[PDB]
Amino acid sequence: HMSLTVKAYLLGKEEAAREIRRFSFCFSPEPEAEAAAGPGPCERLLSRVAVLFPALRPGGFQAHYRAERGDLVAFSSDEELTMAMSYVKDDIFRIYIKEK
Repeated sequence: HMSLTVKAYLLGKEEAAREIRRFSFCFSPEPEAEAAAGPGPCERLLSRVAVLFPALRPGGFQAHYRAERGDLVAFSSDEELTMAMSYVKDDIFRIYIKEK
């Protein structure tokens, strides 16, 4: 039932913030149980970022998240999401959006 706002940062050519948008997410593991054919959180988030950041391709982009070291790690799997949230202690998940 809990909620979690995910902040996305658009990066152009000079890695400069192009557009900023956020969306309310559910603390749940996945939206569906039958429809879900493997993924869940990743496919869900990547879905919003697309409709939220129409400036680039719909599915032609990779979301990079900062790690314990700070470096960027292009994630694209639910297993990677569950870990990304492990870093942030608050209810805000920040990520770096980049169009392929």
